[PDB]
Amino acid sequence: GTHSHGLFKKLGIPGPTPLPFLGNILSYHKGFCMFDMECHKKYGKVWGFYDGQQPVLAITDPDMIKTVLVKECYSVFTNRRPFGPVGFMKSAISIAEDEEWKRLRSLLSPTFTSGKLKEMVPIIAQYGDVLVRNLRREAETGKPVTLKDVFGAYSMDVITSTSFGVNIDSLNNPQDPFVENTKKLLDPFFLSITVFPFLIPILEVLNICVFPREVTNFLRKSVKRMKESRHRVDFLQLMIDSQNHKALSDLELVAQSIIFIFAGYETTSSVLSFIMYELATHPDVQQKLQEEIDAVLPNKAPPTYDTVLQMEYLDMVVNETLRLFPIAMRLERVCKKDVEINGMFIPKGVVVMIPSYALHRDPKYWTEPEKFLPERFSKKNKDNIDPYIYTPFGSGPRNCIGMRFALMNMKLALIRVLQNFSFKPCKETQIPLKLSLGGLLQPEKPVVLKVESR
Amino acid sequence: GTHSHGLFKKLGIPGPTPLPFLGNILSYHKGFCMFDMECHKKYGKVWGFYDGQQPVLAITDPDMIKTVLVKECYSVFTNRRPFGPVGFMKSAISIAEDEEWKRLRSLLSPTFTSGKLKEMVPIIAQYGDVLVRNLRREAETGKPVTLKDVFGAYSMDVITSTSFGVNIDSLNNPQDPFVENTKKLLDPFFLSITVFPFLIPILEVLNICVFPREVTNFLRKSVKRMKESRHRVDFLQLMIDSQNHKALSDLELVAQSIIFIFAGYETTSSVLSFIMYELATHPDVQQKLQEEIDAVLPNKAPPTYDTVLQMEYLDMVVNETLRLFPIAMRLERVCKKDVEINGMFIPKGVVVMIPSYALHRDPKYWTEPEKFLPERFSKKNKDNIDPYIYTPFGSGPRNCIGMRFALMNMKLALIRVLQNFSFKPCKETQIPLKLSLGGLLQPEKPVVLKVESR
Ligand code: HEM
Ligand code: HEM
Repeated sequence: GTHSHGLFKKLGIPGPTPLPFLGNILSYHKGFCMFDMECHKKYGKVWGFYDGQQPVLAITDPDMIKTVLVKECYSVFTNRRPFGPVGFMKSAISIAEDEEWKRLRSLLSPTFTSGKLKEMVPIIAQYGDVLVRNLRREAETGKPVTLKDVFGAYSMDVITSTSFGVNIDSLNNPQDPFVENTKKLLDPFFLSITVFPFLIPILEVLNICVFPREVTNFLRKSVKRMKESRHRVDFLQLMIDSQNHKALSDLELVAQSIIFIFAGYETTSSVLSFIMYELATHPDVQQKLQEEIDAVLPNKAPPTYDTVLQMEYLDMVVNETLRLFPIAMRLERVCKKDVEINGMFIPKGVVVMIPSYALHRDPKYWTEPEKFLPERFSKKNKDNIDPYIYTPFGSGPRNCIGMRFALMNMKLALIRVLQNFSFKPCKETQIPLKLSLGGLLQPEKPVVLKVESR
Repeated sequence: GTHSHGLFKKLGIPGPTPLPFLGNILSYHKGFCMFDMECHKKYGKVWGFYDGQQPVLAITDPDMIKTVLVKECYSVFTNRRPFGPVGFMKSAISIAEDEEWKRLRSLLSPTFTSGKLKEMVPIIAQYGDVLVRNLRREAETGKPVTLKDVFGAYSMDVITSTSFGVNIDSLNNPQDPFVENTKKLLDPFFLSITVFPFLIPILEVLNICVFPREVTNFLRKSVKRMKESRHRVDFLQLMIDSQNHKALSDLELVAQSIIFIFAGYETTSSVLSFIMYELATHPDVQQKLQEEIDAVLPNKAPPTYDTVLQMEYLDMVVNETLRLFPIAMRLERVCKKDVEINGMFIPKGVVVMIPSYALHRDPKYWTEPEKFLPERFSKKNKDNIDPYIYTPFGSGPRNCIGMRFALMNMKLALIRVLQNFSFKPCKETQIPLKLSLGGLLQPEKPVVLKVESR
């Protein structure tokens, strides 16, 4: 009942009063983010609450954040909170724990170097052209456009060709066998889990594998097919070459490819939607970005790896968007052993949590946090931003391994789209933007905007 | 179903074919010991089987046994198999794991030194006299005696005064408040657990604490009472003094005292019964032991610590009994990480098992294993006994911490009993002795013998 609910009272840590069995989960009615900001505003730098019986400790002090994410990663704060009915996804790098995660991180780290990324941009760029070609049609109809569907088809085009070498236009090919199987995904089951964490083992024995055994065996056979028939430059080849610590197994290969698919579709499509909202509701910013793009890329020259990393205002626009909308919302680590960090006893089993969304909007570090102002990230003001307040990709050894790939993928899309189109709010546009009430950082209403052709 | 049942086939390890869900548990119909001997006789030095979905690897090679118990204890084979609905018993030394066990083992190790044991023998000896005084009555009735009840009352007399300083004659005081609460214990639930290990978490959330919340709070209040009112020489005082790593908590104190109670009652009473059976069915041995006792202890002098450790034939009789009847039956360790030991890959999560009972009766190391022959442990033949075949108290850092205390407690009882009585088989005596068909090493029928007075 209230088994471990006396933990934060005994340590003298403040926080909302938990209910028996439920803990503080009813306080999620306003959203993960609004709960984090309220607890921040009403308790200060550190507070605690309970996801059911699971005690969660929020910290907002930069030095303590650095200690948890960097200084004591391998020793105390190595793993994230487990775990829904896992299946074979236990071998996924973002799921793996302790030395198995360390093994996977080192086997996959060379795959995300700038050298391998630079070799992926000619393929990624090919679907930027496909993107504008499908945008040209939906724009000439002369009526608002749902960016979630055009960026979604784009994001899937990129991940299918970067993960396996499958080159298909998703929007105009409604059902390639690969496209549909990848679209087979995916509340309130997620809150049932945190309040019934003891029922997770039962889902394993019931053969209730979270992923459909059809799509799972489809990818596992698609990969082993691909393995057989096989100078390719996709994530699969980069992982097959690393098989010739201890090399990756074939099932471990499927697990990582599944992760990248999940990693790319939700994030990049949603962040591209947030950027286009901000660009459309701040026309002066949209114009300055297009003027910069036309400068480095004359007469709509194709963007390359080197020309992308040269665009400073583009990087300022991406970073300021990722401040207002950090899609991960939270950072989490489990405390492996009793530790004292920066004058504070953290007992074993506690989940330490960094409220990224709340920190990106705290008036202590940001002037007028609610306004979209790219000038915060100019070279002049970039220096006074604490890299442990602003953590859109986490930090430390377990930060986002695909950060460079995601920034490069989104910028290549933004450049090609802004070279050809302008974006204005229409009447269906939700202004101001409201965030979804659920447990994901996405717009409450799908972003709809006017698209004109240059 | 057969989720992990393909493990030993993939590694080329032999063993009985498992059934879906059940594994090899139906093969326990003859007993843990008969299953171990059959698998030993039918597979050689190493085999495997499944307790439900849990793979168990048996090993019988002495070098491999030394590597698992001693050489790689801290690194690979530190913990035992978990765990029924545990409750606060997670802080018990025999339940604790990894560094928490190491902490408890070092805090409790000084309590079991020979110095502290030597200070406990005047108290232990007091109830040896109480033992014969209750044996004198049940013998003068002139009819067979159930040793389980006289050794049981003796064993409880010893553990109550050694763990807390409570000095009561249990047999003639049917219900002292302490005696009854300790007697509140304790199939087929145990086999349900191994075939439904995923239902163990549900027993925790249902507040189904394995131990009655009445006796649990009784001891916890009995100890905290004892703590308050308090030159005493019991296990509690030795643990209270150690509170003045990090010192033991009050609830940790209750957890260890509960363990010693469980450790002493079942074992010592049952081993004393086995010894008296063997003494009664081998009168020549019983006479030679009494002749030795009368030599070192003239005219029935009281046994002391130094006079006990001087008796060689007594130690030979105890050791030969513990060979035929090793009450722990098995030794078990969980493999923490992938390891290679003595030319063999042991994957993570496997339970490595030493079949002590089967090794103590293997014709490879023992001539005529089924016969009770104390001469195997004479100084002449003691040298050629491998300390990893004969493991009545385990071995390595996690062996029986109370071995010296148990040997001293049983010998003090044997000496005082043999100074006064002789033991012959009666008609109710089960000859030959049969072992219980369940999952405990105890006689199938209670041992009943004739008792005469010297
Ligand atoms: C806008 C896009 C993205 C954002 C904002 C983002 C952000 C994040 C964040 C905040 C974390 C947690 C880091 C931590 O806990 O400290 C993370 C982890 C991770 N991300 Fe991303 N991510 C993005 C896209 C991607 C992509 C495209 C990939 C791969 C193709 C990827 C792969 C991963 C992996 C594997 C991890 C876990 C690494 C580990 O546990 O060792 N992410 N990401
Ligand atoms: C005839 C009597 C006894 C026998 C044959 C016996 C045998 C054993 C065996 C075989 C083990 C397992 C060792 C291993 O896994 O390697 C063990 C463990 C243990 N025994 Fe005993 N035992 C006896 C009595 C006692 C008594 C009287 C106590 C305490 C008062 C005790 C306390 C313990 C503890 C605490 C452990 C676990 C130690 C740890 O996990 O670190 N035992 N015993």
